[PDB]
Amino acid sequence: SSQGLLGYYFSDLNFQAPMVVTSSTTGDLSIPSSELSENQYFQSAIWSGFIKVSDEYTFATSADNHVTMWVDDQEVINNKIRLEKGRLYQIKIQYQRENPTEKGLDFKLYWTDSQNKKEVISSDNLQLPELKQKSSSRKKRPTVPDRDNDGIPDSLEVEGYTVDVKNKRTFLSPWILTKYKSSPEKWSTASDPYSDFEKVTGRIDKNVSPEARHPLVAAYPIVHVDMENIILSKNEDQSTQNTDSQTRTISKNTSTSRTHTAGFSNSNSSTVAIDHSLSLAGERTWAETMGLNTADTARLNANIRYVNTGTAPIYNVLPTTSLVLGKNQTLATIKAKENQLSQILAPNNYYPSKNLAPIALNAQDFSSTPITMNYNQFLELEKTKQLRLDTDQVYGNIATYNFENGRVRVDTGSNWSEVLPQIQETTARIIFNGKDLNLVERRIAAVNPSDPLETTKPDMTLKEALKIAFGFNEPNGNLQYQGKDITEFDFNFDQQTSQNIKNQLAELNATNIYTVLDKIKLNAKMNILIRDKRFHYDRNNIAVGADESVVKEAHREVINSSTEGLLLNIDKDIRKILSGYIVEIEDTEGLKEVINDRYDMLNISSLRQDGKTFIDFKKYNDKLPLYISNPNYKVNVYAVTKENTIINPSENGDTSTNGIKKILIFSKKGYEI
Ligand SMILES: [Ca+2]
Ligand SMILES: [Ca+2]
Repeated sequence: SSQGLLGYYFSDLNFQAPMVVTSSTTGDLSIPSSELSENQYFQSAIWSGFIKVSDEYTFATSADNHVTMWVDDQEVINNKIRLEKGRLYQIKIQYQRENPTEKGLDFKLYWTDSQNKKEVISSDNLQLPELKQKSSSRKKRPTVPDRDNDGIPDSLEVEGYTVDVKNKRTFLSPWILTKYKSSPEKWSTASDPYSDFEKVTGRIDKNVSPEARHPLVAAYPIVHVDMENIILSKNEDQSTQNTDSQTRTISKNTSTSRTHTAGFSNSNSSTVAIDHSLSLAGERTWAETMGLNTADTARLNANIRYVNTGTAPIYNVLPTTSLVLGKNQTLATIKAKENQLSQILAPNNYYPSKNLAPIALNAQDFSSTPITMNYNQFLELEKTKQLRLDTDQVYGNIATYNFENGRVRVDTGSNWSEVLPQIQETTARIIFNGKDLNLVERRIAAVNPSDPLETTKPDMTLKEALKIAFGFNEPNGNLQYQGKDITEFDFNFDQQTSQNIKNQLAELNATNIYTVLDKIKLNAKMNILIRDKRFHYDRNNIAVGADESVVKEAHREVINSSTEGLLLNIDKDIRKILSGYIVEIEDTEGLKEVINDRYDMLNISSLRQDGKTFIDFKKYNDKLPLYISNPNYKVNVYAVTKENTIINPSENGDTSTNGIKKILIFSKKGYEI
């Protein structure tokens, strides 16, 4: 159904002005007018492909007077020819007719066998041309200019084309739907493993991201590891003979973010934050809790998933990951067995899938290496409550389209490691956080003025890149991402990119980038980082806070209040930058009673299934509503942002909230509750 002969239909008599490129599954090579105005008249056509059958055959068409046909460079129409089973023969057909009186083309290709049965050639017999960068049994190729052999004529790639689905196939036509342009000299304009033609005609792995079906958007995996929770325990040692002692482990939830530190690194990394909120009774040190003496060792287990935030899937190799304490203390290497993956790792997805159990670093597996820390490393983890996961870019084999059989299959001859460098060298990179404040990278084909091949690509503007790579749209004068104007996001660039864009702005006599996005041209190797302006970002470009005015405004909508808590509607992005809340009762003279007065007791908010947030005053008040002794006392509630969050007791041991920088978000007298 994606298989057959490939046809080019031209409005002129001499194969210069292709109006339609499309394939036919059978010898019926017609395009009726209903699938198509002054240029619906076709004066020439070329069809290309292969035939596979053992007999003497006679070829004929419905217009033999206007046709030349070759079977492997032997002219068969301008004859019984012998064809053998199990063999592939090249087919080329040319058709020319001056001043046709009907629109479209009625054209059929027949053959007659030695029992004199004549019929339109069936689908089982016809195959597409080998539109690849190398020949396979099937070579590549009255020549349509097609310098890169992807199947799209030079002129269309340069001038602009559209693809439309008509019944059961794709018509590729000149632009007068999405307007495509691509390099006529790059089989894959994004330097990825899928051709410009494969992409736009759907002859491609169904798991490739929708946006990466544009020839100007790169299709490649981007993988990091998400750690969901951790369990720490004292290692057994040769000196301790008895193993029957009580459970003394520390179990914590963890939050992991993919990071970016703009920059030039194509490295994968994620940073893990270990929850500091109360989980065990007492206020013990981690050593005290687990009974670690100064000569003991501890180990760590965790649950993880791999995340693919890129645009193409992985099939047979997961990348290797280092788990790192502090700057460079590697605690573990995490690997998966090659060629034994339980599933695909698709774009915008996880491995294992979220409907399945995550992976335990030490699986309930005789050979799993313990993830051990010495005593000083353990104390460092307790202090920092951070780990890092550095993942390589080793992604294995690629599922490619095969023109012989019209199937996509993992090709042991094709490997992501042969493609990534060229993608990185020839594209502009944009990292955007508009999807839930998580950093998502895309790469867009962009000219490199210094590399002659890369100058054969279309100009990529900043506006178009944002539209095609991230789905920005323009409904009514103004570029937007899911309702949010582009002006709600900032632009940051690496040093070279910044100078380039500065010089462009100067050349345009433009002082504001947001009003000339359609005029700013991207170049290969640019790095652009675009972040939601509402937020404060750490050195990893993780959102960790927001200005007080933003935070206050975000808590203005109170549904209900009582001595039990607050019920509010709070934007999802704002919730992401808080560690918790502090509740206080303020008496008439201005003295304050802090109710949950501990750095590990701020986790009092929860998101209900109706999407509203409840801030629970009872949780750390011994399960009791607030006692307000005089109705003129105030109940004050403060938000604590991540960047302001205390994760350890103070140097002198104080576990209270004294001196924590907090933002007042609710204040009402007792009689107002
Ligand atoms: Ca081409
Ligand atoms: Ca091309």
